[PDB]
Amino acid sequence: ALQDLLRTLKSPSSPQVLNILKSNPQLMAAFIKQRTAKYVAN
Repeated sequence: ALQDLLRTLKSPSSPQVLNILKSNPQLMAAFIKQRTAKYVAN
């Protein structure tokens, strides 16, 4: 989840990975949930 996010997200925004995460369905749901333990995705 930690590494895969970098390779998958790569540059899904380029703001001056969290970009998709802020959504919560795809990335935040699947990867953050299996790499930080205390993952928070309310």
